[PDB]
Amino acid sequence: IAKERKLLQNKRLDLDAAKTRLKEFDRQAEIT
Amino acid sequence: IAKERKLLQNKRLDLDAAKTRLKEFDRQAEIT
Repeated sequence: IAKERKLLQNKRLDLDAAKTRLKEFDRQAEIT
Repeated sequence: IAKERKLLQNKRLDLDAAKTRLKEFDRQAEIT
């Protein structure tokens, strides 16, 4: 549980930095 | 053309590293 939430807190900022820079959050959030 | 293929060669490895790590390739590939 700690590993999956630790990787969720890693991949949430990756999703946010991906979706902000216009011109794996989902699976990690699912297991968490 | 060089900018779009340079960003395609950046985002293809991002798609591959996203899809390999189980448990924006498309738009960049489209413009390229």
